[PDB]
Amino acid sequence: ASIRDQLHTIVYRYPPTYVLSSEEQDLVWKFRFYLSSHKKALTKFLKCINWKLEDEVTQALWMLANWAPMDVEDALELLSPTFTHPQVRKYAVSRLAQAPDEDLLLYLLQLVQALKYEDPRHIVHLHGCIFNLCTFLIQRACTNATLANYFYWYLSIEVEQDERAHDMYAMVLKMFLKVLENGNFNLRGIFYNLRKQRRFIDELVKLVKLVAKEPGNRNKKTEKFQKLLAEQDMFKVNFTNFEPIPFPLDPEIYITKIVPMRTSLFKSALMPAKLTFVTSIAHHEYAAIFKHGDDLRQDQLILQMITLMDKLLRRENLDLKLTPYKVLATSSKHGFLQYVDSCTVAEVLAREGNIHNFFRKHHPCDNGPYGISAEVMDTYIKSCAGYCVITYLLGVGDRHLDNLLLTTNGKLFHIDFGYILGRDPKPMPPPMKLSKEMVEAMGGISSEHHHEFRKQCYTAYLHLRRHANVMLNLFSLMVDATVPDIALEPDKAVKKVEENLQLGLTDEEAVQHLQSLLDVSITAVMPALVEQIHRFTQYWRK
Amino acid sequence: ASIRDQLHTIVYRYPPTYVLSSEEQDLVWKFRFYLSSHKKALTKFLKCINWKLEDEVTQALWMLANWAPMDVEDALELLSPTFTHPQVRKYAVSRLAQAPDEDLLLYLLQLVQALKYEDPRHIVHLHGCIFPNLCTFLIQRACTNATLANYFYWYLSIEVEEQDERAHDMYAMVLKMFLKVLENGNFNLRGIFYNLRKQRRFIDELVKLVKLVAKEPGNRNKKTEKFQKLLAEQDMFKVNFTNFEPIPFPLDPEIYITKIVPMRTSLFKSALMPAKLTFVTSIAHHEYAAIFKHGDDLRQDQLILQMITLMDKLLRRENLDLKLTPYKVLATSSKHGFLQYVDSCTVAEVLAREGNIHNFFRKHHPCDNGPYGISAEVMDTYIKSCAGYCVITYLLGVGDRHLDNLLLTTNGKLFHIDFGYILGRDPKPMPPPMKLSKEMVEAMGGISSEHHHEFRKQCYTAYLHLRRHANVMLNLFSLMVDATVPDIALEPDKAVKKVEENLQLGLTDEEAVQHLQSLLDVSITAVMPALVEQIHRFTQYWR
Ligand SMILES: C[n+]1cnc(N)c2nc[nH]c21
Ligand SMILES: C[n+]1cnc(N)c2nc[nH]c21
Repeated sequence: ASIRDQLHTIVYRYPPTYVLSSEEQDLVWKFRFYLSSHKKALTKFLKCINWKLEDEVTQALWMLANWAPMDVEDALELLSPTFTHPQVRKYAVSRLAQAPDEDLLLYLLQLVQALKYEDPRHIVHLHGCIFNLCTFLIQRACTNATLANYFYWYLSIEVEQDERAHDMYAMVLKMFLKVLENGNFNLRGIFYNLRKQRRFIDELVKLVKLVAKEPGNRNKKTEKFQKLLAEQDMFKVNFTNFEPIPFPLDPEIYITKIVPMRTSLFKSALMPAKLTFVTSIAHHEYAAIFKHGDDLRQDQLILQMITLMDKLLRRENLDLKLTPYKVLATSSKHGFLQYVDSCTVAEVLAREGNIHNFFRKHHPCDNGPYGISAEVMDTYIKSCAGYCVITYLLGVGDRHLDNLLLTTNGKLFHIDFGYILGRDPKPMPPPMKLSKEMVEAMGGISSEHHHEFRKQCYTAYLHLRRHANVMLNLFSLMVDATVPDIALEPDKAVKKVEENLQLGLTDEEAVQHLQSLLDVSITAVMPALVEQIHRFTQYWRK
Repeated sequence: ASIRDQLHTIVYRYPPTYVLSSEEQDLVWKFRFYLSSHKKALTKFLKCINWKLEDEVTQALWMLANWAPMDVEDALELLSPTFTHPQVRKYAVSRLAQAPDEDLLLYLLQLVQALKYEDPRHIVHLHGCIFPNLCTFLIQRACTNATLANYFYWYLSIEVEEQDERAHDMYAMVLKMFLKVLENGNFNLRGIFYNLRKQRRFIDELVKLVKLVAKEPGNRNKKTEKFQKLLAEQDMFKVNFTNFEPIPFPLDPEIYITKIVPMRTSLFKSALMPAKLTFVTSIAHHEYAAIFKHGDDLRQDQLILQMITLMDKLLRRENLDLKLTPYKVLATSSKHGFLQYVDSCTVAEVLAREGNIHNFFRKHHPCDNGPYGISAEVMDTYIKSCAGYCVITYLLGVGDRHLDNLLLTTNGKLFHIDFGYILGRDPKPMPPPMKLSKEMVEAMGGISSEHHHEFRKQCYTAYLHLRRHANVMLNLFSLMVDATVPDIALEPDKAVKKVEENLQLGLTDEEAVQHLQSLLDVSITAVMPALVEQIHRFTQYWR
């Protein structure tokens, strides 16, 4: 029938997550033989025939083999725990094989997690062989230098009933380094580079340990810091100059040396340092942060997430001017974070009671809406929208004016991500996090900009909804991940992101929903709208 | 061209009211000769022509004669004051003539208002013919049907009683003519005249009695005991109240009276105290009751009721039945009136007599299973009565709503009453733009109910439907510019713009629902105590 097609159109588009109708699950089977139509169908297909054990399986592998080629995201689902079978893993891996390197890089983080899934036998035999997914990751790590660095750092962290999963990761990392040694010139070139990175990290850790060990005023500890860096050959490789190393946090950039005098130390109780590095070429300086206190895996997942969303949005050709900095954690309790010149909002307010005066110093225009360049305002509005919607989907907690930073450009971003998926020290939300100052920085509900802001939020939300599947699959693979917040309710953890997505709603409904949350959050923050609500309560009483 | 049609379809649906048309009328004209596509087009076509060239008028006139015939609702615009010219007005009347009596009756109230616009010399000449076109039309029809005669008579009578000076004389002449046509006419015309005479005499005695009751010192009970005695006292008055010669009730000509039961008569709580009455019906003793108010001008409440009745009619046509109750008012001459009495209990009474609304439905209609041990239909009718009213009071700007002021019925329905404050006039400083007591929201089961969600959904569909049918509502309001309805009279012009603004015709539907959703959200948050606290916590989070 022609109508059944609309109901099929329904199933291929709607879920990445359906359990629904393990009775209808075979109606698809009946029309699929002809409607091996397009890519998406196949993932849905595999979910049901597999439940029954045996003769259908052999028929299904043929069916799959002949099926229109799968998109990559299906493959991420195929690598998940749900399907145990090897051929489908093989198929999923051939899809990744088709994927370009940059794509692996984003996905890559989960793929390392994906290794936890079978088969150990595939791992044991490769290991036994020198003394399928794992094999593929290694080969492609060896093809690309940047890829190899990230692969290495992720494995080093996993090795640093989960004891058996550790064991496996250890075997996989060690093989990887061994193939590089046995390597032809370029592999070995990468290998030596990895060894060089590590040595350096270990030296910077040792310096930090010794900086922490002296009790002090913050200034005293910066003074001490500058002296240790300046001081030569007490530390295996001098810090004021060393052989050029490609930054571990960013492979593309090489570093010759740090600069001591430039380094300043952060207000946070456990104190990360800003360091200045020099690029191998043209004496560019790179500024990074080196944090000593906590495991950064959580911050980095969020950052990968943001990156993904921005990418899709830009592929949408909405640039919300998201400013997603790279984060890498070396070990649990050391990491590097990109640094972008920025002022924390609270700082701005101490420096200036208003954000607009703050912009006014940097990009003033006379016919400009407010004494700001029109384009700055637009960029500010967009960055807020993007970030409200992203935090929302991600259910980020603990926002405060120290947490959100502003650039002279107007981009707005969030710095610190200790609380994910709604976890929060405080007892209530708001679900949408906006300072009063930021809404006044928009010029309030009356203003035209604020309306543009709201408008952007909805449309961003609508788009992300469309690419539901990628985010859910990536998360599907963070269950066993060791992010503190996932670990508490891991099973539940995937559902929370999907709840925020509200995929159940038709679009108009979805926009309405987000409008709702916007209204609550804005009214709460503004003092004038709170007073108006009180007059309305007042009205029914008498 | 191909798109031009679309700009024009946009012009045709969107407003009936707009002065918007400026260049558009000139481009539209070129197309008028080629396509009188639609009935709607005719109203749009009419707008451009008359002021300028007189010959231009001849061309437009020929155009209209063969033009796709106008819908009755649009015709009303024509009787409206903005269009002076005699030939178009004749056309409006011809369109009304085709209309069936019931639709004709619903509008009847406005026509009397419209009567003001037709030139008096047209009316003076008709008077001239009898004593030693629309006005003729109203009388001709008023005569053909008794119920129409009755309504026409009461509306005119209210108007006749002492700028106003010229309009009073006009109405008086029309009435005198209508009465002379009936006495003169045949049997039915005479029959109508006789029944009208009975109605008139009956009310007057009814009024004498109410006046005696009011003088008497005492609280309500002392006064009701007194009222009970007078009806029962035969022969104090011209009419004997315990029995009479049957009279068509002014509220329903369809039903005669014949009796009143003194014992059944009560009075209400409200400030000037209306009696209930009962009568027998002319047939098999079935009672009727109505109310009867001694203390103000009902005109405003009747317009509002006409408005609610019509809106309900439109929604039923769509097939939304929100179980509205559009009870009947007529005024008599201002300061008496009647109102149909529907059995109901005011919410405040319901809360005191039974702790909460849920308990109240539960006692009358209890089914252990669903949803609240309250039979489902009742819940559904309560949800629907609720949606229909917030939307309708909101469009109409009904204000001064209180618990004393809404009612329930055993059946579930909710409705309003006593529309003294209209069009955003309020005795208080604020809205809320939507009127929901907490008591009512709890009745729904609060924010997450299938039922509360159901109510919001019902409101949205209702809003959109009314949005589509805006043309009729605006035309009727335009017709009561000169209304002598207090709230409208404060600024006559603003009244029409205010109902229109509430309408949100500019917005796209997706936006319109967002706009309505917004108004509902502030209104419910302020009403519920938990939500206010949630907001306080959110304020607390930041600073
Ligand atoms: C400027 N900046 C950028 N990224 C961070 N993670 C950060 N923390 C403090 N300041 C910061
Ligand atoms: C109780 N009651 C019922 N129906 C009415 N129309 C009315 N008006 C005031 N009170 C009322």
